Amino acid sequence: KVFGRCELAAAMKRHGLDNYRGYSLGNWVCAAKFESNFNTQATNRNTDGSTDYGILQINSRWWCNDGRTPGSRNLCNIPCSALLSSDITASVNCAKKIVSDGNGMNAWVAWRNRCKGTDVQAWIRGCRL
Ligand SMILES: [Cl-]
Ligand SMILES: [Cl-]
Ligand SMILES: [Cl-]
Ligand SMILES: [Cl-]
Ligand SMILES: [Cl-]
Ligand SMILES: [Cl-]
Ligand SMILES: [Cl-]
Ligand SMILES: [Cl-]
Ligand code: NA
Repeated sequence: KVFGRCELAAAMKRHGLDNYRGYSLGNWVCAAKFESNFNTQATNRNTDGSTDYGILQINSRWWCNDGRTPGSRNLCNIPCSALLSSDITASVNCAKKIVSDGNGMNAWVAWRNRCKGTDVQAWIRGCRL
């Protein structure tokens, strides 16, 4: 599923991501934009052989199991495929665990490079939330 900007904002808010670990909703929408362009089915292979999955491009090296990332962990205890669903629940619950692990949203490289320090509020501007 390819989300609209305000549509994703609303789904994110409903699943408790808004100001989770102090990160306003705009941060999460901006990260989703540049990680997946709002596409729940986005996948991308990393050089090390791991793969990033879903609207927030969660990586198989640590967070989910895809059966082909030798020596990886599955800290969110989910198949990586579950992160590709039109329902964002699994991606949200995993993101909550990721953003809590010490480095905040810097875990998402696109967020650090393209969202951090910017007017993230622009991403939820105009949305009926
Ligand atoms: Cl947009
Ligand atoms: Cl915001
Ligand atoms: Cl394969
Ligand atoms: Cl594996
Ligand atoms: Cl594990
Ligand atoms: Cl699995
Ligand atoms: Cl949803
Ligand atoms: Cl933080
Ligand atoms: Na894994």
